[PDB]
Amino acid sequence: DNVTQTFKINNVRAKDLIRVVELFVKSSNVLSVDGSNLLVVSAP
Amino acid sequence: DNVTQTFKINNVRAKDLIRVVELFVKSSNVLSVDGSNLLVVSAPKDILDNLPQFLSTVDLPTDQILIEGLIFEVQQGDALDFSFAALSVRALKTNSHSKILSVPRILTLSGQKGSISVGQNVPFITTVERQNVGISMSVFPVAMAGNIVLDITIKADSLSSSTQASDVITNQRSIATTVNLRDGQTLLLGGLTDYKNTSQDSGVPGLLFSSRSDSNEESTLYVLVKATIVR
Amino acid sequence: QKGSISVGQNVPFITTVERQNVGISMSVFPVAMAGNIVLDITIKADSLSSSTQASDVITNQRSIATTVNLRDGQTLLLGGLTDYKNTSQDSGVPGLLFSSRSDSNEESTLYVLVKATIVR
Ligand SMILES: C[C@H](CCC(=O)NCCC[N+](C)(C)CCCS(=O)(=O)[O-])[C@H]1CC[C@H]2[C@@H]3[C@H](O)C[C@@H]4C[C@H](O)CC[C@]4(C)[C@H]3C[C@H](O)[C@]12C
Ligand SMILES: C[C@H](CCC(=O)NCCC[N+](C)(C)CCCS(=O)(=O)[O-])[C@H]1CC[C@H]2[C@@H]3[C@H](O)C[C@@H]4C[C@H](O)CC[C@]4(C)[C@H]3C[C@H](O)[C@]12C
Repeated sequence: DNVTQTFKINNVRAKDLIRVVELFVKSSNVLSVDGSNLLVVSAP
Repeated sequence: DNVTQTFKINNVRAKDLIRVVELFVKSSNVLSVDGSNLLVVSAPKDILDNLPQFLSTVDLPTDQILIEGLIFEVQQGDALDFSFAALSVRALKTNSHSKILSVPRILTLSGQKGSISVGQNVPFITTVERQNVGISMSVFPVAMAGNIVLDITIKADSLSSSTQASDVITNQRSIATTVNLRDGQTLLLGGLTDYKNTSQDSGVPGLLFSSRSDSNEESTLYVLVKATIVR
Repeated sequence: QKGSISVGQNVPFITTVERQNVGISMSVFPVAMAGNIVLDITIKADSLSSSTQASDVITNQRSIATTVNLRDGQTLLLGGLTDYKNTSQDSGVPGLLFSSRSDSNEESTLYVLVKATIVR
């Protein structure tokens, strides 16, 4: 394997897009750094 | 195998970057020495070779936001009691005006909660439970790209002299919402305008009492909010 | 490390009683970085009221609690509240002729500033 990247969320709070992104990566793997609206995801 | 290195965190507290760094190393392995903002991580060397470039995408300079609430209540008002007992003639012409402008302010880092409360702490029977009664504004802003998403509660309360109930009656005024603000914009987070035009008139369709009341209350409350990214 | 300063009065409050500081206090938890300081801060400025309108003692409160980011010798407006009340009243006649008139023009402003300095 899993790489870990950070994604900048621009329009919505990154915290609301955790469950949605938990599905995309499903097969804690998604976290939100609330300060700088970022999603750290670990997945293939 | 595991090497153990220390990494200096420069822009954010090293304690907030523990869960994030726990993922990068996942396959207690990350600890924070809070004094000198350091992260001690234990993981294979390979993993620990790429940690420098992850901490340059997660350890960024956070922005500070200046929320500036604005509460504004104008209350006009009039009246005209007018008896004509038949020859006593009572009258009255009470006017009244009121302008209250309360401007609360609070600076907070993005992604942190901040609150300002100025008023009185009053005990309320429930056994007693104390509770702030005055102007308060709790904020939780998150800056994005600039825009700010802001969860906000503005309460403007006061105590009443009414003894019509078990305990103390409070005069309440509250908004709680989440909005989206630009970097230096004012929004109408809400409001309430009110208008009462009461009118009364007892007459005769030997004494001849013949009163007449009137009233024309008008009130308007606005709650505005201006957020500004400090950087 | 956490540090706090509290100067005021310790007042008992019915809840059974529970004591509680009522005065100026400032609790801090700073972390210096590279210089910058991230500071979790609560400043409370309270006093006792003479009002007996309630079960127990009413306190006059003033508090900020936030987290901010300060440089090595900067002052920030950690917050504040300005207030303005312009009340005006006027009973008249549209044989006695009572004809009162009140007015008022309260204006108030509170500022809370904070200056952190790394000693080394
Ligand atoms: C008398 C003030 C003037 C405010 C002003 O001129 N500008 C805004 C910023 C205020 N500041 C916090 C910077 C100043 C505080 C003084 S301080 O001591 O902080 O320096 C406010 C209070 C009520 C306001 C109106 C109502 O809402 C209705 C309406 C809503 C729209 O949305 C914008 C248009 C409109 C017509 C408003 C215009 C104006 O806005 C008014 C007259
Ligand atoms: C009268 C004092 C003067 C303070 C001063 O001159 N400098 C700051 C440091 C104070 N010290 C702790 C070092 C001295 C204490 C005395 S000691 O006994 O500790 O030595 C303070 C109290 C209210 C202050 C203003 C308001 O906030 C609004 C505004 C905010 C901005 O942000 C900066 C600009 C401005 C216009 C402010 C200027 C100034 O700031 C004022 C007049």
